[PDB]
Amino acid sequence: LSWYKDDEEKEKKYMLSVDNLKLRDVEKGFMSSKHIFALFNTEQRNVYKD
Repeated sequence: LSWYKDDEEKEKKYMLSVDNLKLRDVEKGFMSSKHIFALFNTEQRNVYKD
């Protein structure tokens, strides 16, 4: 999984994996509208750069 600042596909600072990951939601009190869910991993330390 990658994240770019534009559509030209030239950011490529870091490419985040997909397999061996977990999923949680944000803490209570936060406004999901704009639904934000957090990625982390309990098996590995691959978050990445939490």
